[PDB]
Amino acid sequence: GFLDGIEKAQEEHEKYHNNWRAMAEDFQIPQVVAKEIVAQCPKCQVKGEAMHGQVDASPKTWQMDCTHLEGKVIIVAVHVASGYIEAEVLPAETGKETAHFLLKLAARWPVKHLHTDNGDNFTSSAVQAVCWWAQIEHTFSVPYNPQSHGVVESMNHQLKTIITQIRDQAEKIETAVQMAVLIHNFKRKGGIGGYSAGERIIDIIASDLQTTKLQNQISKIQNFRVYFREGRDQQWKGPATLIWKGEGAVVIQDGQDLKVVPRRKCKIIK
Amino acid sequence: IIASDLQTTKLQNQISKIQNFRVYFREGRDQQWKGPATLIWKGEGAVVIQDGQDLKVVPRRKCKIIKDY
Amino acid sequence: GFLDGIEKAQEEHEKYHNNWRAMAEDFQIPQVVAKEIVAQCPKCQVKGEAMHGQVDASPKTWQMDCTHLEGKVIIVAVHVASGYIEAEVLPAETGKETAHFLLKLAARWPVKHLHTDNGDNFTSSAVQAVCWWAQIEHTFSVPYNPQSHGVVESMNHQLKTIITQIRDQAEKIETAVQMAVLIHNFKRKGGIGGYSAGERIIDIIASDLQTTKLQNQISKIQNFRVYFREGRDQQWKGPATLIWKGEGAVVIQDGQDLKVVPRRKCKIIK
Amino acid sequence: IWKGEGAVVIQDGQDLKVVPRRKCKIIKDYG
Amino acid sequence: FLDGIEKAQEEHEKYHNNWRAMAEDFQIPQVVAKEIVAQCPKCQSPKTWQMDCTHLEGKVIIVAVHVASGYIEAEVLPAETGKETAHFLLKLAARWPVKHLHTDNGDNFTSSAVQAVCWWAQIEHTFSVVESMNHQLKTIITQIRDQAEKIETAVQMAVLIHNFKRKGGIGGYSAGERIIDIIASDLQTTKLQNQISKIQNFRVYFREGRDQQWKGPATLIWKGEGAVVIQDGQDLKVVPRRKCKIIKDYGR
Amino acid sequence: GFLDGIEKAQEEHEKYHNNWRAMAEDFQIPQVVAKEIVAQCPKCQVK
DNA sequence: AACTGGTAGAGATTTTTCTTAGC
DNA sequence: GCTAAGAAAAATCTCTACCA
DNA sequence: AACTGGTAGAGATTTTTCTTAGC
DNA sequence: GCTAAGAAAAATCTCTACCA
Ligand SMILES: O=C(NCc1c(F)cc(F)cc1F)c1cn2c(c(O)c1=O)C(=O)N1[C@H]3CC[C@H](C3)O[C@@H]1C2
Ligand SMILES: O=C(NCc1c(F)cc(F)cc1F)c1cn2c(c(O)c1=O)C(=O)N1[C@H]3CC[C@H](C3)O[C@@H]1C2
Ligand SMILES: [Cl-]
Ligand SMILES: [Cl-]
Ligand SMILES: [Mg+2]
Ligand SMILES: [Mg+2]
Ligand SMILES: [Mg+2]
Ligand SMILES: [Mg+2]
Ligand SMILES: [Zn+2]
Ligand SMILES: [Zn+2]
Ligand SMILES: [Zn+2]
Ligand SMILES: [Zn+2]
Repeated sequence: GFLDGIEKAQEEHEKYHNNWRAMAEDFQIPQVVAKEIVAQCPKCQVKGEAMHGQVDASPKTWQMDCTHLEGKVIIVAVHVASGYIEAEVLPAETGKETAHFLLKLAARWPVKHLHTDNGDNFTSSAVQAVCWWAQIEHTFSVPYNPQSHGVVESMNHQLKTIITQIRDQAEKIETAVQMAVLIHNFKRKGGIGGYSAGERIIDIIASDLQTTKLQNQISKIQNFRVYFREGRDQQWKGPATLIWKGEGAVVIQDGQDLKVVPRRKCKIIK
Repeated sequence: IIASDLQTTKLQNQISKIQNFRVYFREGRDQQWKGPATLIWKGEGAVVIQDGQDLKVVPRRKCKIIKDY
Repeated sequence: GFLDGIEKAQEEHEKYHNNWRAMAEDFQIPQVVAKEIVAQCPKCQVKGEAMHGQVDASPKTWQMDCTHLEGKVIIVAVHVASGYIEAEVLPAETGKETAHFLLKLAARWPVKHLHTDNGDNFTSSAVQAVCWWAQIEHTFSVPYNPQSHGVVESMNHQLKTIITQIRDQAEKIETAVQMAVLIHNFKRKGGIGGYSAGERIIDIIASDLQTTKLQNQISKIQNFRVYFREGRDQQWKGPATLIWKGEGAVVIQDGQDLKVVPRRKCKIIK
Repeated sequence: IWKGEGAVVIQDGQDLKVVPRRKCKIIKDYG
Repeated sequence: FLDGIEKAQEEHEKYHNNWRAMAEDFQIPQVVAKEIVAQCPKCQSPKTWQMDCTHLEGKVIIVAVHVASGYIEAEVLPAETGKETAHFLLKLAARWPVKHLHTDNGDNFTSSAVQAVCWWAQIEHTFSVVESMNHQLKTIITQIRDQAEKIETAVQMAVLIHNFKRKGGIGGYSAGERIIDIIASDLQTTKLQNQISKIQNFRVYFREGRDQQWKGPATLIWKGEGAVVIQDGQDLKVVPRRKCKIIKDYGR
Repeated sequence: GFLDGIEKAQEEHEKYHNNWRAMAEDFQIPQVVAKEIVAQCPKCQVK
């Protein structure tokens, strides 16, 4: 048998910390036992699970960060769904200047969600009062994880490369910062629609407003309710709103949730 | 009387085998690996763990979740 | 036409530094002209070509580097084709101790090619005299490019993880270094043949010697020369040595070069 | 098939090909 | 196939050949030839090292020698305590597979530090070749002494000349080629033994020609693509695969 | 882990001589080790 | 004119092996 | 006795951090 | 119990467009 | 007049460094 091999393998891992293939080959135990012996050791288990996530890309989400260049402090804000950049040079990295930059940005463009890191200027009472008055949801990243806001750190890189390209056409650094913002927003194309960033933010916000008005006018004159049968149990749920009846399935709304149900499990009543 | 205890032990066995997981995470400025903690919520990208009566949010790229057989 | 658009596009790139899609869309020139306008600018051209190379993996090649741990200086050497590790703790990072480590290594295992970085201990007259006496070819990497010796830096990582696993079983750091070398060489399996590193270096060197002796005995009694026709011009080359005649092609040796020629372009003479 | 000084001839899936010496590993592979 | 097995058994009954030669001659697989050797009543170390210390020019030289090949590893010690001997033994066991250590009844070899190292690395220590190796190393050291400044350089240069530059023995091999061939042959033996045990955990019910009934449980030796070799009644025989049933066996 | 389950199932089969599906469901060990426990007993047989 | 990224582990997906019920 | 469904155990494939 | 990597450019490979010779 | 070979120009796909 191999039960004595299981005991000798546990003593061997306690001294030498083998991996599972070494024990499964030298003691001739099955591989599930060797994997369990390794999985019950706390001196091992030093490795993550090797995947990446995906940030939020809603049409009113902004991300914000600070960078340094030639002894100055730049503050960068990016519109995530389009790539649109605003930037400024601060005299100090306090919370007063960050609150004023956020107030001017919220006065110019519609902001509803803001994502930042845990720096001392972004976790401040002045930024808290500005977000309260202008009705913004402020969310913070997991600490010491800059991948949670990857768009604004990538735009830090793009801004610094443009600034080194056009540095000899200006005298100060604030002039070169604003020239780099103009070159990024309007003079570089390529991406989703072949647009620049200014054309893309115009298209995204205009499309948002147009599609809300269109489907308000559609949904205010609707009828033809649908009773449908779904779930693990074959029950029947009540009044659902038919949205679009298609070649193969229908789309219903139930309790402010969108669902796609085929034609065999639904009945339409006028 | 006995049959009710059979049903209670079966239901408690399924409840205990649903969500008994351990988590080894990596956190802080100097990112070291720390001891076992209890999994609470698992979304795509990050997890919420309870360690020493403290709730922490760790990404799924910096933690290992060990199940049971 | 678009020739005036070409002139306006050159002035526009001189001021703003557009990419090629912006100029090709705003001035309606073909894309080859816009790519040429960007390619003649020296303020641009800041990007590599996005590939990787492949290091040498001959059966007698070694790579060497130094690392630091708890205020000490470790020196690591790796056999590249198998993954076999030797390591030591040096009292100083000079050239005398590096020459003595290389002399002991060359006395134990056959070394013919050594690859290092450009540190001050590896570019030294003592290491030069040891490589001269023991007949080793010493090659150095491109400066500030650690990817040229990736095997020894990866083994620096593996050694430090094992040392933190077994640190509480020893008192000093030299003891823990030698215990980590034993655990890496003999207690971890998985890889090319399911081997450990010690089994793999034994298999590689034994296979090298066996295959030289076998093909010496084969080639000392050979005959059946082959005249073949190849090249852009249909000429005929002289005496070539037939090695293996196969179903579809033959393998010949010409001027100590191996070639594979099909049957239609070769004639065998006994 | 044949091991040279700078090249190695192998048969791979009924295809004879020539690889450089620094891109090969020759094992007997007990297993 | 079966003709090869019959000729292999008759030739082993005459001359008692080894299994590598029988497999290469009679063109049978290695597990069958190893079973033919293992069934014979008359037919039933690569990891042993020796250590010693010596003196030269007021220094202490410690020498370890692989016995079956004559392979030398040497060093210069600053003292003769048990901690330095334990460090030399730990470095040696970390570089080569050491299973059995043979020494004499010195003080530094009979120590708690050496005992702790042998406990951790699982070596069998035995107290009682190295005299001949000390004499040979001292002759090479005196032969090349004018090329080195210190004694440590001359010691390691003599170890290199002993291991790779001197040829002798039967075929004219050095000590490094001999130690590599010995350890590689032992590795081939252990891998084949793992395959043999994993195959021999099965069982075979076979049906002979001109019958409908299954015979007794014969042990499977080799399971090919079209044929099956079994051991039954102290006899090795080849059955086609369409008259066989292989089932798992639990007879521990 | 199920290693304490392996030890407890060995004590339980030494008393009552269980089968392998019973031990694999009661002690939550994999089926191969439960079949090996039944195989090593000289009085029982896996079936 | 002759230089160069790699190693090992965590999960996910595909494949092979083993027991048992049905005809 | 033969065949197929089901599940367990093993093998392969893609992706990540760290190495001054 | 409600969190998360991304951006843009350098080459390689596949596809579409345009001129011209042959039947 | 119709059709196909050949080459130029455009479109798509995979892979890399840097962002405290
Ligand atoms: O950055 C280092 N490693 C990290 C790393 C890697 F390993 C592999 C990668 F693909 C990428 C990486 F980022 C690293 C740096 N240096 C040296 C190293 O050996 C070394 O590994 C070294 O010895 N010198 C000497 C020679 C001149 C002076 C002293 O500076 C250099 C600095
Ligand atoms: O390492 C940084 N970037 C590089 C990088 C990246 F951008 C994206 C990646 F996927 C990987 C990367 F390696 C980086 C570090 N820190 C901050 C940054 O904003 C920042 O970008 C920051 O603000 N703080 C404050 C909050 C607490 C204190 C001050 O330390 C942190 C340090
Ligand atoms: Cl942070
Ligand atoms: Cl360097
Ligand atoms: Mg920041
Ligand atoms: Mg940042
Ligand atoms: Mg270095
Ligand atoms: Mg290095
Ligand atoms: Zn462990
Ligand atoms: Zn330019
Ligand atoms: Zn015999
Ligand atoms: Zn029993």
